[PDB]
Amino acid sequence: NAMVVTLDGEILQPGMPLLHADDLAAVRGDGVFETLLVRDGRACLVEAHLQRLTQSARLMDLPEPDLPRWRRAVEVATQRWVASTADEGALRLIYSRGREGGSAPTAYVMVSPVPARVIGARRDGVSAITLDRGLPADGGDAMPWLIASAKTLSYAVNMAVLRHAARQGAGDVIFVSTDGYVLEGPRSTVVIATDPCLLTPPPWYPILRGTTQQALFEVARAKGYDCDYRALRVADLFDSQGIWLVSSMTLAARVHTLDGRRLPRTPIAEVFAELVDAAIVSDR
Amino acid sequence: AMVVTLDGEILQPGMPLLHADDLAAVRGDGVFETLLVRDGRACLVEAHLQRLTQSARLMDLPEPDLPRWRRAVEVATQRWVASTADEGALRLIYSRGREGGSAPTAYVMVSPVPARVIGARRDGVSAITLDRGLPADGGDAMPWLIASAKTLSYAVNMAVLRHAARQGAGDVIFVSTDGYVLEGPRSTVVIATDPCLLTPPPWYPILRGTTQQALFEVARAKGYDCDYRALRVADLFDSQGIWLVSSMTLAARVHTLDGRRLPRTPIAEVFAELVDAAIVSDR
Ligand SMILES: Cc1ncc(COP(=O)(O)O)c(CN)c1O
Ligand SMILES: Cc1ncc(COP(=O)(O)O)c(CN)c1O
Ligand SMILES: O=C(O)CCC(=O)C(=O)O
Ligand SMILES: O=C(O)CCC(=O)C(=O)O
Repeated sequence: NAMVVTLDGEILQPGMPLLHADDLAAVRGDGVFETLLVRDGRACLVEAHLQRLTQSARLMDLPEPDLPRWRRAVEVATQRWVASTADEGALRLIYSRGREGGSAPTAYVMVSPVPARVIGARRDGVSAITLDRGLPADGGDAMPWLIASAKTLSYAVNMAVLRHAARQGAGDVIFVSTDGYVLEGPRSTVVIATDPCLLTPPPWYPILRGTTQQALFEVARAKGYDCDYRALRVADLFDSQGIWLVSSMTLAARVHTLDGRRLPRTPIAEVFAELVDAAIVSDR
Repeated sequence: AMVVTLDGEILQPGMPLLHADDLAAVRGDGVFETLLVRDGRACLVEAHLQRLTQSARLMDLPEPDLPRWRRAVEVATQRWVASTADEGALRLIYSRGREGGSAPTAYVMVSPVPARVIGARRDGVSAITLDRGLPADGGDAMPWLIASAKTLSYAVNMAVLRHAARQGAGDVIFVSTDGYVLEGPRSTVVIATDPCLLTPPPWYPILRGTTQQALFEVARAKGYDCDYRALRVADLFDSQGIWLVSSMTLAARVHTLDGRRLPRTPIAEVFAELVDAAIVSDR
């Protein structure tokens, strides 16, 4: 089922507990993490995930992550998963503040099966609803204490928002600020397609920076696509050629229905998935 | 630290309890409660198990088995009471369980009361107001944000406290973007206006304070009028006193707010006594 690789590089026995009852990841969600996709024998975009992991650790007053130590744990876990199966894997880096009163932070690497919801979201897409996030667009930089750009282990609200939309037949959520500007998804980055130009909310918004979105901008710009960071509104969502919820594991899930209103399908939608396919391998 | 799971086992300390895929650790996905052990028993057990039931309901968690929770609490309490007469910090950890699994994670943990608690009770704290990022109407207009649930996802709460620590402040008072007083990152805000006690209303995106409510009950019987009002920052500086009330710290008087020192009022002498009798009013 689940596989664990500590920073020393040894693979822990399945079915055995790793974390103590007083680890700050469990009692207070006090830590940062990253999620990587294993595809065709290798984890995708390792450096971009370790770069953001280094930034999330700085925003959380966590010890600076040892990148050579993290690269070995991911490489050991990667080769163990690829040897075990040819299916894609969900590789996650867990970096917590450690036990209460202790000094050493908790850090390990975990590979798990990719959920079945991913193959449906890639192939079929998702129905999404816009939901008030409660944050204004100024929240990321003007209010740094909210650390909205840090990918922390405190994801209880993100999961509850998804369950709220599930009870209403929605497969995902697009967060909208009190100002009326598009922010992000609870687990993905919002990218739209306008005439052909791809847009995404600007990074000074209280949102996470998408590793997949930036790599998508690199491959798309090198192929002739114009990309930019703009203040998107809900109206701009409905007039686009396509909306996608982009992330590291789900890759690209087009929003075919937004707030119950179906959105038309464009020829750019078949190339968009290929654009995200080349993005996660642009490191190779 | 001592751990007593709802299964009934007392774990040998220094041994791991949770697997690497527990949703408490990978997603902060769970609810918890913090209780104070004083004079041989945890304080306001029933009121904390009631809020645990409400936080679990907002989180689509299985309804907690209160008789099993009471056993883990009683077993963990007497193990601490047997070891020392000092106060203890008892916490109920209730998570969704392992990723992909079905059984939820549930255990009770007792630890020493931190040294910051003795100072906050005795001396008080210097606090700063900080924007919470939520509007005051956000609790009712956005129920999906489950701001009334006491979850294990306290990364923002702890980061906010560290930010104020770098500025010489001992705690924080959250203010909404609309400018209304909400709560602390780890406490409930109670102020003193003319002998009247006020606190922000619970339909705000805040937690309902078990200690604050038990305080309102004892205070009303002693002649004080208590009520829930929409407080602004001006009400903080014009008040007779500000306290950050909670289950473990009890009452932490704010002696300095945003750098401005606040005078001491005769109500400051009585307030600590009111919270002491509040947390044992169940007995
Ligand atoms: C809040 C949030 N925003 C955006 C993203 C997308 O980031 P990435 O492309 O690196 O997966 C994620 C990752 N699930 C996320 O949790
Ligand atoms: C966010 C928050 N609000 C309020 C409180 C106070 O609640 P209670 O008096 O029931 O402990 C706490 C306790 N730390 C808290 O963490
Ligand atoms: O599993 C979840 O709900 C979120 C994980 C994620 O980021 C994803 O869907 O790829
Ligand atoms: O989050 C908690 O409840 C623990 C902190 C607390 O209650 C306190 O400091 O009094």
